[PDB]
Amino acid sequence: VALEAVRVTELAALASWSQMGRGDKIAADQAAVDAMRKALNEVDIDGTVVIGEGELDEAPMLYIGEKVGAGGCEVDIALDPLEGTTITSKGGANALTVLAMADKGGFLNAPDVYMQKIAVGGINAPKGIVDLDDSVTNNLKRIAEFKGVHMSALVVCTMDRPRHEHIIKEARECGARVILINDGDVSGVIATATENSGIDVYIGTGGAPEGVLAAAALKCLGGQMQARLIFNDEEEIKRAHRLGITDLNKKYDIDDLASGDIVFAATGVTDGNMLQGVKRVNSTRRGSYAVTHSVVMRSTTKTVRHITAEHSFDFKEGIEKFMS
Amino acid sequence: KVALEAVRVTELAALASWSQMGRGDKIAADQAAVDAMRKALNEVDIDGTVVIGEGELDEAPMLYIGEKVGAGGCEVDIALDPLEGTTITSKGGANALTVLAMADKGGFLNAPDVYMQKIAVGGINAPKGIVDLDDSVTNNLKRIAEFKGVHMSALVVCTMDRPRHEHIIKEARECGARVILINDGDVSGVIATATENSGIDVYIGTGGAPEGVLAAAALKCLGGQMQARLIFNDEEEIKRAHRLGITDLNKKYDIDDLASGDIVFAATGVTDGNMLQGVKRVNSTRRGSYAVTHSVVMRSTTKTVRHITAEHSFDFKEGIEKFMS
Amino acid sequence: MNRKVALEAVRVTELAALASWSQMGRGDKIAADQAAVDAMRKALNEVDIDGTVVIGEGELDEAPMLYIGEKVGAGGCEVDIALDPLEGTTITSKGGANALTVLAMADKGGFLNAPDVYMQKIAVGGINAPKGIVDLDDSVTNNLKRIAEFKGVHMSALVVCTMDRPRHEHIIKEARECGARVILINDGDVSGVIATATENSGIDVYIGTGGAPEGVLAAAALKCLGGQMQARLIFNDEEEIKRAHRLGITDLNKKYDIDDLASGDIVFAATGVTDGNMLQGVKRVNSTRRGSYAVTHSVVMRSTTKTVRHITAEHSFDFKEGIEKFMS
Amino acid sequence: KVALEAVRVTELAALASWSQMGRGDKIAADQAAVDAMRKALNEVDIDGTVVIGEGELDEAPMLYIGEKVGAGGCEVDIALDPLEGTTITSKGGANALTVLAMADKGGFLNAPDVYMQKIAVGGINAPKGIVDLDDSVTNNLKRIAEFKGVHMSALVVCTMDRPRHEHIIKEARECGARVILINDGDVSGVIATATENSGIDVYIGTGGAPEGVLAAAALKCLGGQMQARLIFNDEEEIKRAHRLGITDLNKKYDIDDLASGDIVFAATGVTDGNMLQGVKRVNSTRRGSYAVTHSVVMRSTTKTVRHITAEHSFDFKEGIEKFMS
Ligand SMILES: O=P(O)(O)OC[C@H]1O[C@](O)(CO)[C@@H](O)[C@@H]1O
Ligand SMILES: [Mn+2]
Ligand SMILES: [Mn+2]
Ligand SMILES: [Mn+2]
Ligand SMILES: [Mn+2]
Ligand SMILES: [Mn+2]
Ligand SMILES: [Mn+2]
Repeated sequence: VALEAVRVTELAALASWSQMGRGDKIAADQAAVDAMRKALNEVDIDGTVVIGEGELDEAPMLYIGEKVGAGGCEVDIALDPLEGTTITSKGGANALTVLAMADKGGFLNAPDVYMQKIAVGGINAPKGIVDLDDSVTNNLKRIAEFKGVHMSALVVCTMDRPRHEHIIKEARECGARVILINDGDVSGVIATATENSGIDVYIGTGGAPEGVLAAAALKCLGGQMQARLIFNDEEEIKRAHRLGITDLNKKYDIDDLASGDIVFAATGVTDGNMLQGVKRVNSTRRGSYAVTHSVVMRSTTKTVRHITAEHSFDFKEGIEKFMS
Repeated sequence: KVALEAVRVTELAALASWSQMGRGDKIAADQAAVDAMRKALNEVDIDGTVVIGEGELDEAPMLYIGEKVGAGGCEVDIALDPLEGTTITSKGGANALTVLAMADKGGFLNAPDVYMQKIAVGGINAPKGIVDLDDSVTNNLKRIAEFKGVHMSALVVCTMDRPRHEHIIKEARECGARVILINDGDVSGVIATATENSGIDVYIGTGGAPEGVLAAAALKCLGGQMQARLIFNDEEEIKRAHRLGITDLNKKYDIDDLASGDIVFAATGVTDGNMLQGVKRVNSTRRGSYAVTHSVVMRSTTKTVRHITAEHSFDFKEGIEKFMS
Repeated sequence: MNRKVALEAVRVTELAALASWSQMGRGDKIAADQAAVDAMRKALNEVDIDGTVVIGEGELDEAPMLYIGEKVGAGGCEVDIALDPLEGTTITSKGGANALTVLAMADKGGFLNAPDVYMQKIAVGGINAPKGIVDLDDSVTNNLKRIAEFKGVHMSALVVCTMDRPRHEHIIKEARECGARVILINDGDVSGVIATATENSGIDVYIGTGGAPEGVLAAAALKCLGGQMQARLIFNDEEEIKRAHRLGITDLNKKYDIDDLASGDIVFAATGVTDGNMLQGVKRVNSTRRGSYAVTHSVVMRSTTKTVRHITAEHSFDFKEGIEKFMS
Repeated sequence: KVALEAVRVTELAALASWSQMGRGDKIAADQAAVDAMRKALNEVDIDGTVVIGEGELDEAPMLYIGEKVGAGGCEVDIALDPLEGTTITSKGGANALTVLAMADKGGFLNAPDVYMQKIAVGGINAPKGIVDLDDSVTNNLKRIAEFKGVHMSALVVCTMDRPRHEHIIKEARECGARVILINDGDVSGVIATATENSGIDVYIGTGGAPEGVLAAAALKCLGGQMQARLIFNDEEEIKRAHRLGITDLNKKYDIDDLASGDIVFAATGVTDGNMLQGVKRVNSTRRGSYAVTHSVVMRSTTKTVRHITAEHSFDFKEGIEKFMS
């Protein structure tokens, strides 16, 4: 039941794209959530949303604990109908629609709080190539020697945020190159394991669900990632305690975020550093269509599929027919 | 419900066929693909009857006409070829494919395994009637060139390199058209007419009827026109055809008459062709060694077409024959 | 002019792009521009042209330059050469999108001689777009429905691109109120404008105000790809109108057609430094068949022959040394 | 240095050949390629001497051995094939190329047009002596399989489908290697060993000597090893080797012996093949209709490889024969 996930993320990405460049992040997310639930309920799984649009009193669709699917195997479901709602409204880089499946319990069940992350790709990388509590340069050195390149050849990716100034500055003292994304650290983490992405390491603090989703994909591509939750509120801490978290400062390896039999699928909404975005295409051959660029992958078989889909459409009509 | 899941079958049949590439052994090629395909197809959630396959249950033990396949689901008719181009693959020539098509019951033309005249052109907007087998090559190419908005000498016509086609090749060439020949693979050659950047505008030729119905099914999804006529040389062949309900022995079949209803079509390239790229061995830093497959899966109802590049893990320090069933 | 003058120009943009890339993500916009200028000036002096620079980089402290009037090659035809060693020094310094290295050539006089002022830009691609489809004096909504009708699509399918700058809030609001989609780039309106005529850029229209040398450079490409563009220089102060008058410009508010920006026999070459909406950026590749290399992606195109070439280059390098051994 | 402008010479040669693709007229294919490549070669700022071409003067009027070509520049030796695969192009088959290589004087084995034994493998790191014409096929492959880090059953060996290779095929298959056959074009077939994702690891075969030198000029830029040996069957064949200086008739040439020094290599694809995509007609509305060519150009000294996809405006309402002289 892996391949079907890609039509879910495909339809959600087409819905997001009808709202790209509209300046309305509410309407982009709403379009995506609508398309994702409609499509997800025609998938033969008994899915339980463990990461999604929020918890029930905030999100009427795709909330934590909602059961989804038409019936089938029992699966834990980690969604983000639109990763990059603000990116999409702006037309910026790195927006995605994401869907990951695991056996029940396979995903870290953590609140939607911030998370420190470090990640690197490679098939043959020892767990321990990256350590959150080590220095950037000692992390970069271990990585530069595993890859066989001078440290200054490494390209490090992080988000353009003040909280990242010390990472940016420390990696830059010993020669490494550090490129900045405005948003999209699901894409930024997975790029470390994506051919020709041009990114070797991702370092930074972003949302916790977004980190689990990326860890799911890195679990299928090969690579390492360590993560720590960060709490600001005291209801965040009570939220965590309720979920069974006793150690607020626990480090998580990539296996602690996503273990066992993982299916991951994603579709580009905009051009980013991992997937290409949805495009309008004309042709005399088949008329006009929207192209989507997707990836579905599986941790057991290590198989990765790259899917380019042609979806017929007549753009003489309003674009908002790509909403469901 | 089960469309994308069809690619995994043609992928496994193609890796199986590929391990037999250039081995000189057309039988081992065909057997590896049939085994991979039947193993993979029984593990798809359909209730499938094979209507086009490896043979009748007499001649072929596996994937025979009438065989039930699938793990359980909705009733579908199955049109398959585990390995289109067994000889191609044994030699590593162009255009070998593994093919799998599925329709509603009765969607596929039920014809005996006789020869079949084919003429195919691609284009979503091509009018039915743009090609006719009773009309001449020149007048067919004439209308096609007009429809495509090109001088007729820009048209590229594909046919097989066969003595039986010798007059096709000269007639098309008198009036300026370019005519290229493939050594085998008229499933790929017909489908190439509606494949982007194939470089092939028209297919004209005679070959197997199963191969004709499979190519018609892909063209019904990609948009295009095709006309076919069954060819009878024998009296058993004509008895054969009466019992399948055929009465007009030189009927001309349209695309709609070859494949109709809710068609899904899947193919994976075995060797490089004019429609799909073949299986290749790849090394990388990031994931080590894998085989890459290139596949296409498409659906007539939605007109959605998917191009799938798959990375299947493997260590080639072992033999290559560890991609079989 | 001749046939030597085309495909060799990509060698220039490729060496500048490699030098810029060794400075990608270092946070030093000065060092990046310096590497690009030095590499480009060294490679450009291996190109059989008696070139005169008519368009330089940006500022004299922002890096050195190939200055307006400098003479390069010195062994060939009387060529005006417009060039940007690193378009996107800030972009490159932080690894953002749309950074390019650009070289354009013309017959003497073929480029618009303007000062380095801002310029209003309106661009669309399509080789059948009739001059007149975009007019700066028309409203945004009225250019967009003129473009939607010529593209045979509903207005809400168009993608308008512009820079995330306050001076563009009005173009953004006015284009979104009648249904159009407006995407934003942080920088890079050479890439942004040329995008309108790059297959699968996803960009239908560019509308925005930016540097005038950038506009001419974009125009030289659009002239080669088929497209329309109209431009108007913009002047804030008198000490900067004087610059215009010194250069022969009398009508401060002239609208410039794409012919006026770039005319006659045009050659355009560009190489991507970072990934953008026109060109992929430089990447490190590992392989066993040829070891390690850096891959560049470039385009070179001619206005007289309409010929466009997309060039993927493999340059070997040992990534066991510093990355700083790509500078020149 | 004019090195990259080589590309447009092979591009024009290729557009002219393509206009004869699938016409069953190989002379007309060859002629169109010969004027197209001679006319545009004369715009290149070189002073070139054809050391390898489409004939001697008393056999070939144009691009004959020794002819002075160019418009003035650095003295250079010129190794041409205006169309590699004249019969291929005539029938639309795989692997037709146009080829142009430059070198400092004396850089190319000034070889007479005779048959040439060949064995070639790709890879920047292969030691000279990885392949040797006198070793057995099973011993060469074991060595290559070792160097490429795979089981010999994973290797893909290429060779022409010619009886003279009955025994190459059989011996290589007998210890498990995979052998794929091409109908023609052993320039593309040899270079393919070093082309990324070609699918071919080793070429072993006997074909024309000039085609061997052109290939080795490309392997010299991509990284590889190649042995060649001239073969003679006529006393007239041996006289041509004697006229051209050659004393040792059974010499084994190394790659450096076929091509040495500052080498530029340019090729454009005519038809799809195992090294380059062929010319295609394209219709967009953004730029109208065009022909797309696919070329590669490399230099021995810098090791830089450039892949070049070119768009050539053309009106296909007009006959296709404007892409000529
Ligand atoms: O000040 P910014 O935003 O870095 O823009 C610099 C650009 O302006 C110019 O100086 C003139 O447009 C350009 O050459 C340069 O690329
Ligand atoms: Mn989201
Ligand atoms: Mn979030
Ligand atoms: Mn078969
Ligand atoms: Mn058959
Ligand atoms: Mn600049
Ligand atoms: Mn020849």
